[PDB]
Amino acid sequence: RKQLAQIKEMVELPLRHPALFKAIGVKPPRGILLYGPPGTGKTLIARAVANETGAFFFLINGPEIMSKLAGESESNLRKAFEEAEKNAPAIIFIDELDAIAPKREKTHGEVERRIVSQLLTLMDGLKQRAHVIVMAATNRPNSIDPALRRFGRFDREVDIGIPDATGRLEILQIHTKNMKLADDVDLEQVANETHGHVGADLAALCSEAALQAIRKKMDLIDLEDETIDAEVMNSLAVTMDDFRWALSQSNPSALRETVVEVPQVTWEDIGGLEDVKRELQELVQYPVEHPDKFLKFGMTPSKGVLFYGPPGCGKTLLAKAIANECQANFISIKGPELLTMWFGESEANVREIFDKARQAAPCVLFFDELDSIAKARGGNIGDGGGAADRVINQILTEMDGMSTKKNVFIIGATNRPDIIDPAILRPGRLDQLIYIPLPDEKSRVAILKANLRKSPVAKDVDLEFLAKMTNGFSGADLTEICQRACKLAIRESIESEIVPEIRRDHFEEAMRFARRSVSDNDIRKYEMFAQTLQQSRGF
Amino acid sequence: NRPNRLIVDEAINEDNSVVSLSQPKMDELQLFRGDTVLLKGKKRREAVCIVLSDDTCSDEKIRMNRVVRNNLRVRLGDVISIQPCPDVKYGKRIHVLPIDDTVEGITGNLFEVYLKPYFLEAYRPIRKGDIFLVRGGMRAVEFKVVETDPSPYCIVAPDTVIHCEGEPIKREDEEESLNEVGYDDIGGCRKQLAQIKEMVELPLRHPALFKAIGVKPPRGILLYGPPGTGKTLIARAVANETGAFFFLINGPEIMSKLAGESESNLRKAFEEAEKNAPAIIFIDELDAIAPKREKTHGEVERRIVSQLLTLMDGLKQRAHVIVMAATNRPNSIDPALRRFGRFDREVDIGIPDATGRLEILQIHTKNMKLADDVDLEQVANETHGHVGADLAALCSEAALQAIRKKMDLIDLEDETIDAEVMNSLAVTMDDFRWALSQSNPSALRETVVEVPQVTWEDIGGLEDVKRELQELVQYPVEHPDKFLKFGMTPSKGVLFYGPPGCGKTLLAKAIANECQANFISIKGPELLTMWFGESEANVREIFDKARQAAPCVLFFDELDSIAKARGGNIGDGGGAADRVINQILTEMDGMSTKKNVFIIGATNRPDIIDPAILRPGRLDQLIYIPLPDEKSRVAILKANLRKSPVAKDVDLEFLAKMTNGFSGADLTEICQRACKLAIRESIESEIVPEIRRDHFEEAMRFARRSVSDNDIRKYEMFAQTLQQSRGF
Amino acid sequence: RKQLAQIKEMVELPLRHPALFKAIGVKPPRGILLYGPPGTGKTLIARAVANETGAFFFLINGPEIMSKLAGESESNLRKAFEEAEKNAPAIIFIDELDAIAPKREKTHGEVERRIVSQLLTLMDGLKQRAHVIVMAATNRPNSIDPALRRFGRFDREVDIGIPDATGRLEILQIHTKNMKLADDVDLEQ
Ligand SMILES: Cc1cc2c(C(N)=O)cccc2n1-c1nc2c(c(NCc3ccccc3)n1)COCC2
Ligand SMILES: Cc1cc2c(C(N)=O)cccc2n1-c1nc2c(c(NCc3ccccc3)n1)COCC2
Ligand SMILES: Nc1ncnc2c1ncn2[C@@H]1O[C@H](COP(=O)(O)OP(=O)(O)OP(O)(O)=S)[C@@H](O)[C@H]1O
Ligand SMILES: Nc1ncnc2c1ncn2[C@@H]1O[C@H](COP(=O)(O)OP(=O)(O)OP(O)(O)=S)[C@@H](O)[C@H]1O
Ligand SMILES: Nc1ncnc2c1ncn2[C@@H]1O[C@H](COP(=O)(O)OP(=O)(O)OP(O)(O)=S)[C@@H](O)[C@H]1O
Ligand SMILES: [Mg+2]
Ligand SMILES: [Mg+2]
Ligand SMILES: [Mg+2]
Repeated sequence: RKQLAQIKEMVELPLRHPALFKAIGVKPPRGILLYGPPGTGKTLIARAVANETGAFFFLINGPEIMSKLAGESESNLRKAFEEAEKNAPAIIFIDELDAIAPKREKTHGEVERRIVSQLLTLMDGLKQRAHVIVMAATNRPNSIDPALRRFGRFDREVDIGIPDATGRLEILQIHTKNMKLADDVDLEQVANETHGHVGADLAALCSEAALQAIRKKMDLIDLEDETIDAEVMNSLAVTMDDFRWALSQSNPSALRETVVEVPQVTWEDIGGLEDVKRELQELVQYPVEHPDKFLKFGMTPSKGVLFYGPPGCGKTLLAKAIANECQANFISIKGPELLTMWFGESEANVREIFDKARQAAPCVLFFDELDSIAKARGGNIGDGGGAADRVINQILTEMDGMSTKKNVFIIGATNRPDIIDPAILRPGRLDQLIYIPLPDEKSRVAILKANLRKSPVAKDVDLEFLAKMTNGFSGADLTEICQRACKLAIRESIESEIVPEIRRDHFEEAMRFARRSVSDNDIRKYEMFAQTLQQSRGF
Repeated sequence: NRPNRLIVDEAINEDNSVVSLSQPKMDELQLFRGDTVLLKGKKRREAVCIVLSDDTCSDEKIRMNRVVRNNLRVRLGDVISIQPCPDVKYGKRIHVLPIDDTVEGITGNLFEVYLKPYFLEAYRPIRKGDIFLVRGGMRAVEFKVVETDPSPYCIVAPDTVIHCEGEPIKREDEEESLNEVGYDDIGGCRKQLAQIKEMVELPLRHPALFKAIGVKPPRGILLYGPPGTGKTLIARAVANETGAFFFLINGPEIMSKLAGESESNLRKAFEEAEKNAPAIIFIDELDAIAPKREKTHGEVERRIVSQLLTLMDGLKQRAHVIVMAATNRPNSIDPALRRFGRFDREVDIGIPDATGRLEILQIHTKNMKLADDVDLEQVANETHGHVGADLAALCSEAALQAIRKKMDLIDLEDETIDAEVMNSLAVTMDDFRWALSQSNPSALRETVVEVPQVTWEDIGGLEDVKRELQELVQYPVEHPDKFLKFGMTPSKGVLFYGPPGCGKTLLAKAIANECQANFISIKGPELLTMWFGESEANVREIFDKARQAAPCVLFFDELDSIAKARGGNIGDGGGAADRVINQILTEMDGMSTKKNVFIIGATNRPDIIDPAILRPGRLDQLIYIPLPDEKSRVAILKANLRKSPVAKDVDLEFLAKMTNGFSGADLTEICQRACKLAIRESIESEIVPEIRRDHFEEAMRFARRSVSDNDIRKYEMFAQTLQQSRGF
Repeated sequence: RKQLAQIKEMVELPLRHPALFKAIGVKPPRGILLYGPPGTGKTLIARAVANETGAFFFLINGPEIMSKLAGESESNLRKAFEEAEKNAPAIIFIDELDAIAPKREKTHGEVERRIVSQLLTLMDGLKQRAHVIVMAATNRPNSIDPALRRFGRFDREVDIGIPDATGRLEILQIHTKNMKLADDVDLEQ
C-alpha cells in the first residue's frame, strides 16, 4: 500500500499532463528501479500502471535479447526505443535486469557487455524531447551495474518487502473473489499463522487448494464428459480442511528475510514498568508526533537506545510496544541471523539493510541481542584486546552519516553490557542507556492474561493470585508455568476419553515445578551498572 | 446419473487379468465371488476378466490391471463401465499363434512349458482380440488369436486339445507391444509417485474442465534424486501411459551440434508440441544445460539458457502443455529457473529402504522364475544404499554368473539356443551371495529415508520416559482436533542427554515409527566431514527432505561433534559457537508451528553446548535418558540374539539379575563375547551347535564398565536443576 | 592375472554367443573403464582381446580428435560409431580419456566440451540393437567426467596396480623369450 501511492505520485502526474511539464522547469522522471524478492509483483504492478493510463506500453523482459544471434540483439533494443518516441506518450518496462548488465566480478563474454553499453547509450542521450519513462525490476541489490545507478538514469528506488498479516489479507480475496466461499469459512485466521508469503506463494497455494477440492469430488462422482455443467460448479465450495491441508504441504517452503510488519501492542495491552514507560515516550513519542518542538529550543533528538538487563525480560516486545503507537513500521533483527549472513571475510551485505528502514519512514529499527557479535570475537574470558570487529565498525560508521532530521530510530539490545565496545557507546551514537528491571506485579498479572488469550480457562482460577506468589521469576518462567499447566491439562483431556477446561489444580501442579531462569548474583550485577554507567564511557 | 461409472486405477496384484473391487459394489451389482463379468469400453471392443473381492482398500475405485488395459485401450484417468454377465460358457477349442517379431532365438517345443502351467488353476476366459502377456524363459511374449470358436464360449478346461502349425502371422497396427514401460514397472518410490499422479493426469485427462475454471494448471515440474533413481523411467511411464504426445530431448544433443542451430532445434521442439495438444515435454539432465553459476564460461551456452527462459516465460495458458526436467543435485539449477511460474514445485526421491527395495527385485526378475529354496526377502535386508539401477546391474551380473556356471562344462556351440535348457536354469543361493561380495555395491551414501520397526512391546522399561515422550510427540500427531482448542502450540525440538551408550538413537526411532512418519538419521561425524573449511553451502537442502516427506521425525545423533571441533575439554577463550550452528538454529525458526516436522537432538556432555539453541522456542523440553533398568536389560538380551539358536538351559532374567551397573554397550558386548567363544568351540569340535550356560558364564567374568561412577552423579545433577543454566 | 580373468568373464562371453543374448533378458556389457598408472598395459591387453576374438576392432586414441580443425572432429567420432554398427559384431577402444573429457575445474574452450557432449550422445542412445562394446583407459581416477561414470555408460571399473615380484617375474621372459640366455644367468634374483 505505501509502495503503490508513491508510484502513483511519480507516474500519472508526468503523464496525464504532457504540456504542463513543457512550460515548467521541473524535470520529469525517466528511470525507475524496482526491488523485492521474486514473486513480489514486479511485473503485475508495472503492467497495471502501463495499461490503465492510455499511453503505449512495450514489453521486453530480459532473455529474448540474449537468445537471438549476435548482432541483431542490439538492433532490436535500439529499435524498441525509437518505436516509442514517435507514438508519444509511451512507457518502457524491463522485467529482469540482473541478467542483462552483470558488469561485476563476472565480466565474461564480449557481446553481453555490448548490450550494456548500448542501453547506457540509449539512456544517456535521453533529453526531454517527448514524455517517455523506462522502468526496470530486479531481485537483489547487488545485481545492478553501478554505472546505471548514477544520477539521471537510476536515482530513485523503491523497496517492496514481504507483506505482513494485514498486508496478506487482501491478497487472498483479490484472487478468490470469483471463488464464492461458504458460511463457516473465513480468510482471517488462515493469514495469521504465516509470516513470509508473497502474492505468488498465496496464488499457488489457493490454486492447489482448489485442485484438492476438485479431486475430492472427482474421485467418487466420476463424470467423464467433454463439457462441464454449471449445476455442479456453483455447489462446490472449499472447506476448512482444504486450507488446513494446503499449508501442511511443501508450498510454504520459501526464502525468509527481513520482514516489514506493524506491531499490535499498546499501553493498555501491557502493564507495570511505569518508570520506563514514562521515559521511553519522552525520547520516542514526542519527537515523532510533535514536529513543532525540538527545534525552537534548539538541541537535537537521539537516534539510538541500548537495552540491557536480565535475559528473558521481553526487550523485543518492549521495543515493539513503542514503535506501533508512533505510526511506524518495525523490522526485527535478531542476533544469530546477522551472524549466519557474515560467512568469513566476505559479507558485502550491510549497506542495503539500512535503506529499507529509510524508504519506509517512519520506521523503528531494532537489534535484538547485539551481544552475538561479541560472542564470536571473544566471550567469557575474551581475547587479548578489545572485542571489535569489521562488522561493528562498518555499522557504527554507517549510522553516523545520516542527518539528525530523519525519523529513523535504531534500538539495540544486549544481556551482558560489560564486553561491548564503548565505540558504539560514544556520545552521539548510543547516548541514552535504559535498564529493563524484573517485571513487577502489574506486568506479571498482564503476561498471564496475555499468553492464554485463546484458551477456555475457567473462572475458578484467580489471575492476581498467581502473581501474588510469583515474585522472583522472569518472563520466561511466567510463560513456561502456563505452558506446563496447559500441557498437563491437554493430557488429561485426552485421557478422559477412554469438561475440556483448565481448573485450579492444573495451575497448582505447574506452581511446584517452577524454576528460576536467572540467579541472584547476576541481579545485583545488573543493577550495579544502572546507577553508575557514565563512568564506563571512554575507559 | 447411472451410478455404474468407475474411475480407472492401477492394480496392486502382481498376476494375470484379475480386477479387484470393494464390498458395497459387490452387493450393488448382485454378483458372486467367482463369476464371469462383462467389461465395455470405447472403440467398440469387448474384454473379459474376473472380479476379486477386497475389504482392506480405498473408499470407491476399481483396480485396473495393465494386461487388459492394453486390451480395452483404457488408460489411467478414464472411465470404465462394468456389468454382470451370468452366462454359462465352456471351452472346447482355442487356437493361438505367436508373431515372428519377437520369437528370435527360441527353438523347440514352446507349448508344453509356456502354456501348461499358465492354464492350470486359472480358469480365465478369453475373448476375440485379447492381448495377454505371459512370462517364462527370461522374457515375455504376448499372444494373439486370429481364428477360433465363435466368441465367447471360451473357458480354460483340461479337456481342450491343442495343435501347432508352424507359421506365424504378421502383427498389425491395431495393438501395441507391452514391452514398453508402464505404471506397474516402477517400485520403491510410493509416496513420490502418488503426488505426481495428483498433478499430471488431473490436468491432462480433463482439458476443457480447466478452460472454464480459474485454476492454473501445472507447467514446470523439477525432479531430484541421486543418479540411477529412475528420473527417466517414471517420466517415460507417465508420458506414454496417458495417450498425450511425448517428446524427448535429454541434454547433450543440444550442445553437440554446431553453434546457431542448437537454439533453433530447441525452439522448434516447443512449437511442434503446441499444434498437437495435449502434449508433454521432458528433459533428462538439466545440470549440464544451465550452469549459470560460478562457471559462466562460453558465450553460446548461456544463449540456450536465455532461449529456454524465453520459451518458458512466454508460456501462457493457450494449450495444455507441461515441461519436466530432472537433475542429480540441488546446487546445479539456475536460480532464475526456480522462480514462481517456472519451477516452484519440486519432489525429492531418496534411496529406497529395505521394504522399498523389495519390489525392485521382482519388478525386474518377474521373467526369471525362481526355485523353491530361493527368496528375495533376506537378500534385500543387508543392503541400505541401493537404487533401482544398482539392483538391475546386480541381478544382470548374477544371471550372467549362472549362465557361465553351466556354459563352462556344457560347451554348446550353436547359433540358436533351445528352450529345453532355458527353463531348467534357475539362480541359486550362492549366486546372490557372490553378487554382493563383488564390487557392485560400491556406490555413494547419503541421507536415507527409512521407517523404523521398533514399537512399545519391542522394548521394555523406562516407563518414566515412555510415558512422557508420547505426551509431546504422539498426541499432537494423531489428534489434529486438539492443541488449538486450548490455544498453546506444540514443540519442535527435543534434546537427549545422558551417559554414552544409552541407546538414544534407538529411543528416538522407537517413537517415530508409531506416529506414521519416516526417519532420517544424522550422526555426528558425517555432518563434520561435509563441512570442509570455510565452505559448506549444503545445509539448506538437508531440511527440505524432511518437509516433503511429511510426516517426518528428524534426529541429530551426537550433536556434540560440532563442539568437539570448535573447542573441547578445556575449550577456547570464548563460547563454542560456529557458523554451522547459527545457520541451523536460524533455519529452524523460519518454519511455521503447524508443520509436522520434528527435530530431535542428542548429546553426551550437556554443559558445553551453547544456550543459543537451548533458547525457549527452539529446544524447550529437556529429557534425560537414565541407565537401563531390569525390564530393559532383559529385553536387550532377548533382542540382540534373536537370530541365534540359543538353548533353553540359560535364563534371560538371571543375567539381568546380576547385571545392574552396566550400560547398553556392555550388555551387547557380553553377548558378543559369549557368541564369539561359542562359535570357536563349534569349529574346534570338528577336528551340538548351541549356546550353553557356561558360554554366558565366561562372558560374565570378563565384563567391564563402559561408564565410571563420578560422571553418573554429574549426569543426574543436571537433571533436576537445568532451567538455571538457561541464559547464563 | 586376477585382472585378466574377470575381463575374460565380460568380453568373450557376450561376443562368442551373439544370438544367445538376443533371447535372454540379460543386458550385455557396453562400457568398460580401465585404470592403472601409465605403462601398465592399458593398450596391450585391449589390442590382444580385440584381435584374438575375430570381431572388428577400431582404434582412436585421443589426440587425433583435437588435432584436426573444428567441425570435422565431431564428424569423425560420429562416423567411427556408425561404421562399427554395420559390421557387427564390433568393438571400440579409446586409448587415453583424461584429455578427452575434462569437464571439471578446467572448463576451457568451446569446441572441447562439444566432443564431450557428442560422445555422451553417442553412448546414451546405444540401445541393444547390435553387439558393440566401447572401452576407455585413463591414468588417474580424478580425471573422468562424473557424467560418464553413471549407470549404463561406465558402471564397471577395474584397477590394475603395479605387479609384485612374482608378478614381475613373467614380464621378463615374455619379452626376452627370443633372447636365449646362458647357464649362469637367471631372472629370479
Ligand atoms: C509470549 C510472550 C512471551 C514472552 C516472554 C518470554 N520470555 O518468552 C517475555 C516477555 C514477554 C512475553 N510475551 C508477551 N507477548 C505479548 C505481550 C506480553 N505482555 C506484556 C509484556 C511484554 C514484555 C514485558 C512485559 C510485559 N507478553 C503483550 O501482548 C502482545 C504480545
Ligand atoms: C544391537 C543393539 C545395540 C544396542 C546398543 C549398543 N550400545 O550397541 C545400545 C542400545 C540398544 C542396542 N541395540 C538394540 N537394538 C534394537 C533393540 C534393542 N532393545 C530395546 C532397547 C533399545 C535401546 C535402549 C533400551 C532398549 N536394542 C529393539 O529391537 C530393534 C533393535
Ligand atoms: N502483490 C501481488 N498481488 C497480487 N497478485 C500478485 C502479487 N505478486 C504476484 N502476484 C501474482 O503472481 C503472478 C506472477 O507474478 P510475478 O511477475 O511472477 O511476480 P514478480 O514479483 O514479478 O517476480 P517474477 O516476475 O516471477 S521474477 C501474477 O500474475 C499475480 O497473479
Ligand atoms: N526406481 C526404479 N525402479 C525400477 N527400475 C529402475 C528404477 N530406477 C532405475 N531403474 C532401472 O534403471 C534403468 C536406468 O535408469 P536411469 O534413467 O539411468 O536412472 P536415472 O534415475 O534416470 O538416472 P540417470 O538417467 O542414469 S542420470 C531403467 O531403465 C530401469 O530399468
Ligand atoms: N603388462 C604388460 N605386460 C607386458 N608388456 C607390457 C605390459 N605393459 C606394457 N608392456 C609393454 O609396453 C609397451 C607400451 O605399453 P603402453 O601402451 O605404453 O602402456 P600403457 O599402460 O597403455 O600406458 P600408455 O599407453 O603408455 S599411457 C607395450 O607395447 C608392451 O611391449
Ligand atoms: Mg513477472
Ligand atoms: Mg535416464
Ligand atoms: Mg598405450
